[PDB]
Amino acid sequence: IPRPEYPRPQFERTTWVNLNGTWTYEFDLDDSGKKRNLPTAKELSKTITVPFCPESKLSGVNHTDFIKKMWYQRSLPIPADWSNKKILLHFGAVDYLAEIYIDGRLVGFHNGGSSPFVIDISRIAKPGNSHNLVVSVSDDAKSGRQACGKQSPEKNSFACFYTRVTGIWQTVWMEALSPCGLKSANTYPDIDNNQLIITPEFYQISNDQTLEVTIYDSQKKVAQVTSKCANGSNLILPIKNIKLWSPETPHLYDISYCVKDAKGQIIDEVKSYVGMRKVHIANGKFYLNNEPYFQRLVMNQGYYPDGIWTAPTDEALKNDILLSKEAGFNGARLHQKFFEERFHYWADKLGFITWGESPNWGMNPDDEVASRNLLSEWIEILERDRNHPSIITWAPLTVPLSGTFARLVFDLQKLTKAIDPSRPFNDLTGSGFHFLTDIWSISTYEPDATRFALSLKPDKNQAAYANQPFIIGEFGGIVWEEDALFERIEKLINAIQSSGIISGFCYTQFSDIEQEKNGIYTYDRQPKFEMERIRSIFEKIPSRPI
Ligand SMILES: [Mg+2]
Ligand SMILES: [Mg+2]
Ligand SMILES: [Mg+2]
Ligand SMILES: [Mg+2]
Ligand SMILES: [Mg+2]
Ligand SMILES: [Mg+2]
Ligand SMILES: [Mg+2]
Ligand SMILES: [Mg+2]
Ligand SMILES: [Mg+2]
Ligand SMILES: [Mg+2]
Ligand SMILES: [Mg+2]
Ligand SMILES: [Mg+2]
Ligand SMILES: [Mg+2]
Ligand SMILES: [Mg+2]
Ligand SMILES: [Mg+2]
Ligand SMILES: [Mg+2]
Ligand SMILES: [Mg+2]
Ligand SMILES: [Mg+2]
Ligand SMILES: [Mg+2]
Ligand SMILES: [Mg+2]
Ligand SMILES: [Mg+2]
Ligand SMILES: [Mg+2]
Ligand code: NA
Ligand code: NA
Ligand code: NA
Ligand code: NA
Ligand code: NA
Ligand code: NA
Ligand code: NA
Ligand code: NA
Ligand code: NA
Repeated sequence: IPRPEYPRPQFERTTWVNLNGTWTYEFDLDDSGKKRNLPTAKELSKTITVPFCPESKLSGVNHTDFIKKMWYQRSLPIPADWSNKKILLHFGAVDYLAEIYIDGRLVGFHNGGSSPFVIDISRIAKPGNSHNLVVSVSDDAKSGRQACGKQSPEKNSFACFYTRVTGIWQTVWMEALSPCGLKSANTYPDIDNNQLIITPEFYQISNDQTLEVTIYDSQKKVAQVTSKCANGSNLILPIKNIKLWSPETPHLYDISYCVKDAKGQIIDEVKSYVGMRKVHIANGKFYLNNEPYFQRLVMNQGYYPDGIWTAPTDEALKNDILLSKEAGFNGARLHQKFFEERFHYWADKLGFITWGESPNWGMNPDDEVASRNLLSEWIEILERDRNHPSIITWAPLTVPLSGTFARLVFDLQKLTKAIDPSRPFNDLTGSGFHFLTDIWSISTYEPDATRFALSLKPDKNQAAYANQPFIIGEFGGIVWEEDALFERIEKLINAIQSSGIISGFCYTQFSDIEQEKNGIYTYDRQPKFEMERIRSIFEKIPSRPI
């Protein structure tokens, strides 16, 4: 079974099934599948390896041309000892519109090709029996309604656009739990008050139901509290001598969640973790844990030669972060894609700061329906990723290459502040223009290093300018297939270093991708250059100044 690992490792139960592996599929050229009763089909015409999209080699299908409509199918065995449980069916992502059938009946649907969804099958699922699961998939970027990221709008890859991703591109899985279990737990690290706040949510709360929370440093229990179950009520976990999370020291505390019925019997157990860290802007600087922090970022566009949007293995996700740090970067912009959850896990574990962004390219910037679609995907991703210490900035919009766009800029700023005030917000990347931002990013690919140094200033005449930390969001981009190359990159880093007013940078980019040969690494993650040299250049500006 491919990608067998637990797909939600910051909220982990043991009672799950991985549904990756061999499914059946069909392309539906004339959109006739419903006429041909595909929802009651027990086997479709061909086979595919989920969770790899059909454009991928790892799917075994390798069909890169446009796929407008397709169908997936497999048998869904429900384990016998899931008796009388709540049973959830989870899809990480399906591009773009998914309609879910069980035993031929429509049980759910999801609009948004990059965001997770869940179907409560508690009422339909018959433990110790097998159902027929059929998934209908639509994908039509030409509509202008879809957030596509870097997926090519042309048949072939060209310029900065790459291979498409249709259908199921993340792990499909099921879990069973108490009807009265823990739906979620938001973690709020508060380093100024030496404590962790937890806000729980339960599916249902019975007679005298309690939740017990224990915090661990390794095996050492450092905090514990019990409470009577109430949605949205605060549990306070005091932590003396907090071990702070940073890229340089990625310390995590373990959490156990224990839900008990009126008899003190355990009905639900969940495992989690947290990184005790604080991020805020003040006085023109960016602060990690109440001290300045210099961001040494590389642009990561999250493409893999054999899996396209899908990492071939857990190891390939982890390895992108290790290769990023070996090049001297302390973090990445996660660009034009919602990354897989386990990527944020390895960023949490290995020590790596990230910007969470969106695949906003490929939407018609005059279509309010495109705006409507991105707002809901964005909410789903904030819900999915809000507990990750590695994410230290949200940046949901890159300018594309008519106030609908300006309206969406302000709506995402207000929505994101309301959902998550813990992280700085960057309203707009890829230009020098801002509407309302915590972060003053600019983009400069000026090849001449004298002209480059002079481009290194914010436009303070813009109404939005309010002494925000100044970040070079995009620079470099040097195309390659040596000493000459190293000089060029070193000249840019020294100009940034000499500036005295810059809070961080992001180098374009981590790896080559198809025709774009502007990575530090090849597309198959091989060094292009003497790594000792690369690292000594990109590491020159320290994480912690002076
Ligand atoms: Mg997995
Ligand atoms: Mg589970
Ligand atoms: Mg894939
Ligand atoms: Mg999926
Ligand atoms: Mg989806
Ligand atoms: Mg069915
Ligand atoms: Mg579109
Ligand atoms: Mg969308
Ligand atoms: Mg596509
Ligand atoms: Mg697939
Ligand atoms: Mg690969
Ligand atoms: Mg995995
Ligand atoms: Mg995406
Ligand atoms: Mg991350
Ligand atoms: Mg959209
Ligand atoms: Mg930032
Ligand atoms: Mg943005
Ligand atoms: Mg709009
Ligand atoms: Mg950008
Ligand atoms: Mg901009
Ligand atoms: Mg960049
Ligand atoms: Mg190299
Ligand atoms: Na996964
Ligand atoms: Na889900
Ligand atoms: Na979907
Ligand atoms: Na993309
Ligand atoms: Na982006
Ligand atoms: Na994001
Ligand atoms: Na974006
Ligand atoms: Na962005
Ligand atoms: Na915005």
